[PDB]
Amino acid sequence: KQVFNFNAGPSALPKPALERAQKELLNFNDTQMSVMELSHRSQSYEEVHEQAQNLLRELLQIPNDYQILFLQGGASLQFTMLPMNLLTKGTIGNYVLTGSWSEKALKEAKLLGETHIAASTKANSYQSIPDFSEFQLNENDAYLHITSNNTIYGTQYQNFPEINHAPLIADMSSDILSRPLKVNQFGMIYAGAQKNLGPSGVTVVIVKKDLLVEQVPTMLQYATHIKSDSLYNTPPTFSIYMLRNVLDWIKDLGGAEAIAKQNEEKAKIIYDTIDESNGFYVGHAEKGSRSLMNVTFNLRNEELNQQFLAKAKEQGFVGLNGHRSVGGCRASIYNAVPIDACIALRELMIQFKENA
Amino acid sequence: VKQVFNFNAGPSALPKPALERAQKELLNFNDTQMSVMELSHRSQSYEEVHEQAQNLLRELLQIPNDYQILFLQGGASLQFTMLPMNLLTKGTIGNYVLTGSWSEKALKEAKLLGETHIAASTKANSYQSIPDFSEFQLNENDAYLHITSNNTIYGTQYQNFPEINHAPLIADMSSDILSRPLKVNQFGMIYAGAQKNLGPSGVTVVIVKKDLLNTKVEQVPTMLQYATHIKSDSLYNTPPTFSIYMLRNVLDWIKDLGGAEAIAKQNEEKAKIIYDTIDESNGFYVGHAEKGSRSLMNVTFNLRNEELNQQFLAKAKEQGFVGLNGHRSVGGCRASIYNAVPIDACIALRELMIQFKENA
Ligand SMILES: *Cc1c(COP(=O)(O)O)cnc(C)c1O
Ligand SMILES: *Cc1c(COP(=O)(O)O)cnc(C)c1O
Ligand SMILES: [Cl-]
Ligand SMILES: [Cl-]
Ligand SMILES: [Cl-]
Ligand SMILES: [Cl-]
Ligand SMILES: [Mg+2]
Ligand SMILES: [Mg+2]
Ligand SMILES: [Mg+2]
Ligand SMILES: [Mg+2]
Repeated sequence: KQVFNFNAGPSALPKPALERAQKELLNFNDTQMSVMELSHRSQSYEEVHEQAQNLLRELLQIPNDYQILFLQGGASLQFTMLPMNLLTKGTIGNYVLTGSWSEKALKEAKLLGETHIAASTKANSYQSIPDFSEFQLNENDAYLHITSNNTIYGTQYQNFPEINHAPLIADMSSDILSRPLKVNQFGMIYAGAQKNLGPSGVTVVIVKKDLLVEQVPTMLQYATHIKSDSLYNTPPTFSIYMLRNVLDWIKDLGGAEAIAKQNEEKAKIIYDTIDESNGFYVGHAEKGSRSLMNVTFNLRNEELNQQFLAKAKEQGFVGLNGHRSVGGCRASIYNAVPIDACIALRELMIQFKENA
Repeated sequence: VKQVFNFNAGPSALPKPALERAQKELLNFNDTQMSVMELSHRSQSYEEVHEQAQNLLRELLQIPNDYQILFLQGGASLQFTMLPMNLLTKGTIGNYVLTGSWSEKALKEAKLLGETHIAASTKANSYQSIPDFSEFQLNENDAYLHITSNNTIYGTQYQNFPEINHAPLIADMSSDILSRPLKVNQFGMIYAGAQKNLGPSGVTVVIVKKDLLNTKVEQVPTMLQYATHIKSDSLYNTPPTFSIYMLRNVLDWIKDLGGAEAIAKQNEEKAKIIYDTIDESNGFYVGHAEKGSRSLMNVTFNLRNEELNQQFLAKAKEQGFVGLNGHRSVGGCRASIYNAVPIDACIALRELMIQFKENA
């Protein structure tokens, strides 16, 4: 009954968080009701809601002048909500393209206003993060948007640019809270929970308050949610409960620095395996841009790729097929993927290479 | 432990077997050794759940084949703007029937986007009834006519639905969807946040006439187009998988009890227990709704003054009752008695109400 969950989104969750959820699923906090059966205006729910925010604040050390929002719609809705709120006439939504998710965000902005590409590694099929000295910025930028971890391509920002002419905005869906962050570098950060933080259904938005509106639908104004503490309408209460639970697990293991140590060890196991394979496995990313969250690689040809992924699946590994747009293989090693799973993957990779 | 009676208005009581089923397989769903929360929404295990939730709805409400069932995020509140964004085009009018606060919120969002009209309204008499369909002021350039089937805050409910042929009839059915049989082809679109009568928060059910809305609307953000979700079968981006799973489990329970027709029978009986208590109270309890409009889902009432209101609600809370306080905008009391609220909770409430009255 061996299963190794390398799913890319939704993804593995910490066993203690799921076990805690199971145990109190019918009787939350001695109320004799599921957390799912509580009113979102009840104090019982309100404490959970606030506890999830508090844990994020603590774990990412989010300053007081930032607010933490829990929204629905996924990171995908943020792609349009952001320009809807910030891309005012005579300003420009400026994008750094480091993968296909970058492209999807830029597409939504083009609907609503003037856009620009500050830099892009598309020509080289997104094998790296561009040098910050190469960015083309504009006086009238409304924001600079980046994708911190390029989920499909397996590359990741090592650090972030020092931007002062406009707010820096980041889609951190696939690496939020996988390492310490300097939140003050950003005007806004957003992430679907379903990779590193919890189950699908909630989006975390960390926003500089004073940063962010005539004619925008009520539900699509950040101001609505800031003003109502993300309780303007009914929030995804069970997803926020599970987010709380995952955050308690991260706190319990030592926080963002401790989880970074685990994550770096996980990625080290896979990349070392690839690098020591003498070209049998080939990583897509340039070394300097290698993601710690999604490891992308291929075998020497499509038929070996296929034989590998078939053997993987038979041995209990789940989610290793690369994104359809790029093929190959992708090992997603988000926070809750245990080191034992990556070790198992290594051992499978080594045996397959030997037996080919 | 002591008794708990769950009259919460949204999210609300779930049927125990749906929760017990979720609890038992929470760590290992369908023998995959993963939680349904840990699966890819492209996995066959998830797709099965997603398809079953749709098929159960189709069968239970008898939805026609030219309608599609969408599972969206954002709540009913997001539908308030998505609807006029897709259908309220230039030169057309969003026509609304106002029968409570939720109707006003819908209208307000359309006013942001286009020409609106009010076909009829009971706002003047504080939304104690559903207006007569004969009073509906209709326009030839209406993009749709929008109603609220159950007015959650005021406790009133449509007994039946108007025949509309000049425009699509649209209904917010958040608080009474699948509480009774429905003739879906009366409508162009029905929407409901799931958390009142269908399951957990986090997913919104939208039943849509495919040809009214499977076409691209120029200038509308991809996520805000119905077309997007119709084309991708609600898998355009990552769905709320656990919410949809729980929705499936709740729909299975409704089917297991005999479907919409059987649940309507149960719902009328529960409601009768409370309204008869009110009606035999000689004015000690006063229902907000006029009798012909009384909701079967949300029973709204007041005692003779605010002091007695507060003492009644304090006593209830002390006796284990949860969620009876009226909506903050109107005060008084509100017994929400959605599908999964058990009839012995209603009997318990009656008992409370009668001893409070006798002892006051
Ligand atoms: C998965 C992902 C998204 C899509 O998120 P949804 O919640 O499915 O909208 C957006 N950006 C990145 C970087 C992602 O990895
Ligand atoms: C609760 C309610 C809503 C709001 O739903 P959200 O999911 O909170 O947006 C809308 N309409 C009716 C009739 C409701 O009862
Ligand atoms: Cl990408
Ligand atoms: Cl992806
Ligand atoms: Cl109402
Ligand atoms: Cl309500
Ligand atoms: Mg702890
Ligand atoms: Mg080495
Ligand atoms: Mg059954
Ligand atoms: Mg009982």
